[PDB]
Amino acid sequence: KDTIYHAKDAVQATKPDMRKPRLVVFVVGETARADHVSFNGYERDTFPQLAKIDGVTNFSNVTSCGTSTAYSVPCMFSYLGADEYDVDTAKYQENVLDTLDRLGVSILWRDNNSDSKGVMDKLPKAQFADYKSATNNAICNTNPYNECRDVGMLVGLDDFVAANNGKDMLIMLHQMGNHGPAYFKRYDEKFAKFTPVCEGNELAKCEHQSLINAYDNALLATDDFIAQSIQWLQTHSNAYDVSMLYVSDHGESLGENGVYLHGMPNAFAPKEQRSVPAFFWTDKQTGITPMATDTVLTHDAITPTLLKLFDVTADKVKDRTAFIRLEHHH
Ligand SMILES: [Zn+2]
Repeated sequence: KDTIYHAKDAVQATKPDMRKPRLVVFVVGETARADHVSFNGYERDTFPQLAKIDGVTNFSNVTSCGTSTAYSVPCMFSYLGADEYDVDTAKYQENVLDTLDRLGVSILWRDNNSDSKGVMDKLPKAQFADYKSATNNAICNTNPYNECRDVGMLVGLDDFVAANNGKDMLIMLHQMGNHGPAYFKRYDEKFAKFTPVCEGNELAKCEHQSLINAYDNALLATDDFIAQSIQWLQTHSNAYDVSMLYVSDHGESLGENGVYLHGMPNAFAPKEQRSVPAFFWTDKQTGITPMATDTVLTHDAITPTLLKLFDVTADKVKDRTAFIRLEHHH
C-alpha cells in the first residue's frame, strides 16, 4: 500500500558541494544492557577500547521503545515515536531513511543480525546487504562456530565511499552483538577475558557468574567493533565530516527473578530489557556537540539525531530531544 508521509516538509539546509560531505555510521546494537557498561558504573571494564578514544560521549539514561528486534528496530527509525508507534503498519510509513534518501543522502544497511525489519523495504534492494553470509562477510572463520563477525561489515566499505565520492552517506551496521542464549559464541577467543564461561544452551543450568562472564565477553567484542568502526571513519576524516552513533535495540534479562532473554511485552517487561547503552562519537572538526551524558533519552531521539547530522529539518520531530545539541560554538 501507499507510503504515508510524515516529513513532506523536510529540507536539507546545506549540500555537500558547498561544505564537507558527511559520513556517518549508525551501529544498531543487539541485546546490550546499559548497566553492564563500564561508563555507567559497571565494575568491570567492558569498554576498554572506547575508553581510549577522544570524543566519545556515553549516555547513561537511555530507554528502548521495546524489548525485541522486530518491535524496536522499526520504531528506532520512525517518525511516530514510541507513544504512537504501531509495529503492524510501520512498514508503510515514511521513515527517517526514506527522508534522507530522497534528499540525496546515500544509504547503506549491512546486516549481521537478521534484516532491517521493514526499514529498508522502500529503498533500492542493492542498498541492503546480508552480512550473515560467509560470501559477503570475510570474517567467519576466526572461531570454531564458523560464526560471522560484526567487524566483517567494515570490509569493503571503502568501495561504497568511492562509489559515492563526495556525497553525504549514512551507513547502518546491524550487529549480532550480545544476542543469546549462546553468549559464548558471540566473540572470538581473544575476548574470552572473564572466565569461566557458560557454554551450555540452558541458561538457568549454568552457574550464574559463568553466564555473566560470557555476556561480558560478548560486550568486549562489541567495544572492539565500535572502536574499529570509529577507526574506519577516521581514515576518511580529511574529506568527510565523520560521526558514529551506537544504540542497542533493547537490553536483556540475566536471571533476575528467574527471567532470561528478552522479548517480554512492554507492560510487564523488567527494566533490564529496556535500559540500553548509547554512544556518540564525532571528529573534532565537525562542529557537532553532544547532549549532556545524563539527558533523559529514548529511542525517539534517534530520528532527530540522524536528521540533524545531515542538516535536515522536519516539522514532525521539531520538539524532540536528540543526542546532539541545536546550538553551535563558532
Ligand atoms: Zn534484538
